[PDB]
Amino acid sequence: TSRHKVQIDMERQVQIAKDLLAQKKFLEAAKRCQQTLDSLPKDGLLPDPELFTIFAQAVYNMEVQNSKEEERLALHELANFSPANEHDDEIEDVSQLRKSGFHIYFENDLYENALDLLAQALMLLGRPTADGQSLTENSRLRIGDVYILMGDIEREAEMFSRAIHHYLKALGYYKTLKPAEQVTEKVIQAEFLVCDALRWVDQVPAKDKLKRFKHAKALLEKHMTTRPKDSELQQARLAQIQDDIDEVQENQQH
Repeated sequence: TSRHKVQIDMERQVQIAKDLLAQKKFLEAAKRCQQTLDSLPKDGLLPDPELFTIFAQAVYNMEVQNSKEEERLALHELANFSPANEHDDEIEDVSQLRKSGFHIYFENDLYENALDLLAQALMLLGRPTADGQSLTENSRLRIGDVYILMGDIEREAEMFSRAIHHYLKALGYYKTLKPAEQVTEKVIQAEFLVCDALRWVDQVPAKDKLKRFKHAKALLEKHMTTRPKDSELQQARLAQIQDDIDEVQENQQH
């Protein structure tokens, strides 16, 4: 069939785009994704979410080199440490997927563009499967990864409240994952990124900042007692969290 031929071509393009991104050839990886996306048939074949995620990374990094309200942080979100529940209102229906005109993502605001491309990655990864079962381990992992990327971009774009909210969403997704060394690394990473963004958000009271910082400090301290592979990175993170506590205790609280 055509469907198989198209499928195989798309998988090769993802690998090429992936390799181009690994080589730091960002315009080239993005163009590769864009042109592949524009030429896919519009009916009966869901594109590979990697086309969107690679495209988003590519365009984000291009901007770096060239330099509803539920998406904002709610204070109560910082006091939540639960895993992500069965439903996620931010995952759009696949009916809202862009089918053509992907050249639009080279225009205007590239940060905005990258985020919209990731919204579609989420849409694709989060699509409920026909078998009626719930999202797989791989999907939930990848969704977490997407939320971290969304957060990183929003942080870079100085949207710190949106950033923190997405880092917290990523953290919730990683917590649904079967425990493992790599899962623990991502959890710890997400906790730190929350704190790093949190230092720049003006509208969270000092008291709430301090409680989250101390939570993250305790977690990282506990992790360090296991003598993990990259102890110097974790030591660096821990040192930064202490700076965050100092900053708030001395300037912001009184």
